[PDB]
Amino acid sequence: APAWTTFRVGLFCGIFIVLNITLVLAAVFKLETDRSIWPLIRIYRGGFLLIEFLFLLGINTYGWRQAGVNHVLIFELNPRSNLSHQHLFEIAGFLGILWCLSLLACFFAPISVIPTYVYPLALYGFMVFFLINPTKTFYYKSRFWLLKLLFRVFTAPFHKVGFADFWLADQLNSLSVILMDLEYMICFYSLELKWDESKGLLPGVRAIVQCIPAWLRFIQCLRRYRDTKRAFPHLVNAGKYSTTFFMVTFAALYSTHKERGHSDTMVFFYLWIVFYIISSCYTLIWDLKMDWGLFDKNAGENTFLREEIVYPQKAYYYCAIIEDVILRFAWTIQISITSTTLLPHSGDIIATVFAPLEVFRRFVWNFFRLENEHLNNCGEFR
Amino acid sequence: APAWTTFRVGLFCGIFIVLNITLVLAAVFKLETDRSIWPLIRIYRGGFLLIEFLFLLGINTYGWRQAGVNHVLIFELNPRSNLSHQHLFEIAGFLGILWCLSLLACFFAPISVIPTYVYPLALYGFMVFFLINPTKTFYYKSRFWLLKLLFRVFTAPFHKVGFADFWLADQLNSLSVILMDLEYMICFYSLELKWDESKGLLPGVRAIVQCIPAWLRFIQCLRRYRDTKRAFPHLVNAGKYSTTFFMVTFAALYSTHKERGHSDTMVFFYLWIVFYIISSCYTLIWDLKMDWGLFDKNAGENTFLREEIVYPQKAYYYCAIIEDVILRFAWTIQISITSTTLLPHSGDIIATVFAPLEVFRRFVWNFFRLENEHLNNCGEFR
Ligand SMILES: CCCCCCCCCCCCCCCCCC(=O)OC[C@H](COP(=O)([O-])OCC[N+](C)(C)C)OC(=O)CCCCCCCCCCCCCCCCC
Ligand SMILES: CCCCCCCCCCCCCCCCCC(=O)OC[C@H](COP(=O)([O-])OCC[N+](C)(C)C)OC(=O)CCCCCCCCCCCCCCCCC
Ligand SMILES: CCCCCCCCCCCCCCCCCC(=O)OC[C@H](COP(=O)([O-])OCC[N+](C)(C)C)OC(=O)CCCCCCCCCCCCCCCCC
Ligand SMILES: CCCCCCCCCCCCCCCCCC(=O)OC[C@H](COP(=O)([O-])OCC[N+](C)(C)C)OC(=O)CCCCCCCCCCCCCCCCC
Repeated sequence: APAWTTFRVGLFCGIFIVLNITLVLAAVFKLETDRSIWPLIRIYRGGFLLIEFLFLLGINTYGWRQAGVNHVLIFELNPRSNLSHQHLFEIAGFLGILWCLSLLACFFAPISVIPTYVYPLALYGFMVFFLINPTKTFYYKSRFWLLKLLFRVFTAPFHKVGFADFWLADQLNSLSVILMDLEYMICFYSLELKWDESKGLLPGVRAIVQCIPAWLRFIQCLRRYRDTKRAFPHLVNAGKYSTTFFMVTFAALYSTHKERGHSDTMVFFYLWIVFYIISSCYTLIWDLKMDWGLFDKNAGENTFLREEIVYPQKAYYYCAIIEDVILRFAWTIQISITSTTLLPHSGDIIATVFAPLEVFRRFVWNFFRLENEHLNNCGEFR
Repeated sequence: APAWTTFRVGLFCGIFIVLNITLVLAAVFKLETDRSIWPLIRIYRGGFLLIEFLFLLGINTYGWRQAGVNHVLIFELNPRSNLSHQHLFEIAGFLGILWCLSLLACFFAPISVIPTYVYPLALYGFMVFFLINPTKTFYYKSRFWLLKLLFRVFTAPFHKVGFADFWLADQLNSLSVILMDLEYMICFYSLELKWDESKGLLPGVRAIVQCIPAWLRFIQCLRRYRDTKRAFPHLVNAGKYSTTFFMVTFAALYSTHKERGHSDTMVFFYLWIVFYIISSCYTLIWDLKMDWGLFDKNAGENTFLREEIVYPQKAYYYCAIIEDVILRFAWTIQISITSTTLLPHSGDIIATVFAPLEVFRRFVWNFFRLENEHLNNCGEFR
């Protein structure tokens, strides 16, 4: 990597560190001390999740490069113009600097007479303008590749599913909090704030939006089954993704019936609980048996792992396995809380804590999914 | 060159940038109108000048390496473990971070039980301990070399004068504001300081200290004349450095008069003006003709410059000549003002704005001095 790239990575990291310390101090001492904080870190939560995801994805790229996993060939990339982990760190640091500046501007109202609620819009809009910038200036190859991939993923059944499409769609499952926060931002900027006072910091559709990434992966799996006509690897995981639909709709029904105090609430509660188990198991086993390929028959000397191990220490696997089992359930509940009103008290704390943990779980999942895809042609993308 | 070195350089740069911005913002939006901040400025000015000197010296190292000026040969350094400009940037960034943290602690008092007069002491003690660290960590080779060179410089007439000794003595001649500020800090922390309050302040020997680097250079060139038995250029250089003694003693006599009313103020003022012109012209002509080697009639198309030039543009040399004239006169006036009390108003402002300018003048001087050392073997160090 170029020396200036490493310098910019370090510069962005240092600015981000100092701005995080300043942000913590300003929040502790001089935020409002009485008004509220929740509407602020629910708009900024999605941006923070995106920055964290980019940083962890740079870590993933470094791990794949060191371990010998050919993620360039798996993602169908040219081995001469791809992004290193340095560039991912650089993008994450720059976006984190913008996020910290926007949040500090929200904290420090007397900066100007400009309303506070325009600061989030200046951030996310910039994140759009950076992404869809057609001037061929900043990471134009990678940005155009990502835009094409997003178009293919969101128009899911009408395109052949390569590894990149499935990977991005399955990672949108971990980033669904971003979509929920976008919906919340639309609702807040349509019906909540006053648009004339500094009320950015205050003194049904949601359930359907929660299942959008699961819907994309479900229709992708249906398309894969249609193309390949293999019932086992392409319909079992379709049911795995549909368990998310069932859990979300049962949680929504429970919340709606409990809002009116109906007698059917219980007859739904247990149902949701059952699916809360099934989904949590259905996604978990696929993570450990199909995504990662562990618990193989020909384990050999390695215990509970496969015959071939790419990463230097097998211990990295075992904790990861535990981590997955710990966080998969933590993911599942994090959905039901976010898409419904299951916990009118708390809930925001639970989602705000579990969403970074879900991104971390996806980050850990990437290592071994790519390791499996490299060693054995799992997913059958050739 | 190592990637982590560049990362740390960038990290310290970013931290230093954000800390400077927060520092100026605090200075604008903190402090007390009644209480002055001049002792604080005069205490931290030396550290700021040292950090600026290290940054500009890293720039000098980069310029020498790019231009082919073999500074390792003339400095008599080890060609296998010499310091790079990245490491100088690293040291400058780390020391700047510490300097900014101590200045912020003086501004934003973090602990009410810790008085705001140990932070300057803590910063300078940390600098001293970093320099004289006996363990083989944190640039131990370079620090030991610098300590040995400083010992040789401050015991000048007893060691054979190599290039490094003379160069470091000239750097001290440009940095004598650091010695003046250290003397002022010693006097302040012994005579004028209310140790019973947590605030940093309340709402003859100096002239001798002013001539320490000039005396070191004078005895160095006298030693060189004694060793080589050549009147030119060593005795001429000795006279050049003694012009500083004459200027300082006449400024001191002028300041002693005009307050005790001895009616001999005008003659001392005239003598000080004469020796101000003499010292400025002497040093400027030595820089242009002897240090840099310019104005050589054995040149070609290079008007007013030498025959052979290693820096890419000839405009650099003309800009250097203009800035050298201006900053030589500025250095002379500020070295006269700092050593005395001839300006009841301003003076501190003029010294504070001229000391970094003298550091910058020495930074520009290093380029062409080492260009002439590398090309025509000036100084005759062989
Ligand atoms: C004392 C600090 C403790 C950790 C800091 C606390 C933060 C949390 C933990 C962070 C861990 C960071 C590890 C990254 C992986 C290291 C990669 C590496 O060593 O590469 C070698 C690279 C060089 O690799 P290379 O390209 O030479 O590859 C090696 C090739 N061989 C082996 C052939 C020689 O080193 C570097 O140049 C430095 C990499 C950058 C350091 C990572 C920090 C980036 C920060 C980004 C800004 C923040 C974004 C926002 C974050 C939001 C998060 C919520
Ligand atoms: C409406 C919102 C929908 C949801 C969007 C959620 C985020 C989607 C993007 C996240 C994934 C980004 C990286 C995935 C690709 C990783 C694969 C890989 O290793 O390759 C490196 C990838 C691709 O590079 P590459 O190395 O594959 O390129 C190889 C070269 N060619 C093209 C020739 C093959 O790197 C990138 O994608 C970097 C480009 C910038 C990425 C981030 C830019 C800012 C993102 C902001 C999102 C929009 C704003 C959101 C806020 C809400 C707005 C309403
Ligand atoms: C935004 C506008 C820019 C200016 C902002 C204000 C700063 C003032 C001007 C700064 C000029 C910086 C020039 C440095 C030389 C460039 C080196 C180079 O080209 O090599 C690339 C180097 C790598 O060099 P390299 O070894 O690859 O050499 C290049 C030659 N090749 C490629 C053939 C081998 O990349 C870097 O890591 C960048 C250098 C560091 C960045 C410089 C800033 C350091 C600041 C230190 C911290 C603070 C110190 C105190 C502040 C001073 C005041 C008190
Ligand atoms: C009593 C007053 C004293 C005033 C002293 C004023 C400062 C003196 C030091 C400034 C110059 C330092 C660098 C000059 C040499 C550069 C030459 C070169 O290019 O080679 C690289 C040189 C040599 O590196 P090298 O690795 O090539 O070493 C030579 C190789 N061997 C040893 C193997 C032969 O690098 C250095 O000298 C860098 C070492 C660290 C420099 C900074 C350390 C901190 C300084 C703190 C000073 C004290 C604080 C005072 C605070 C105020 C008062 C309280």
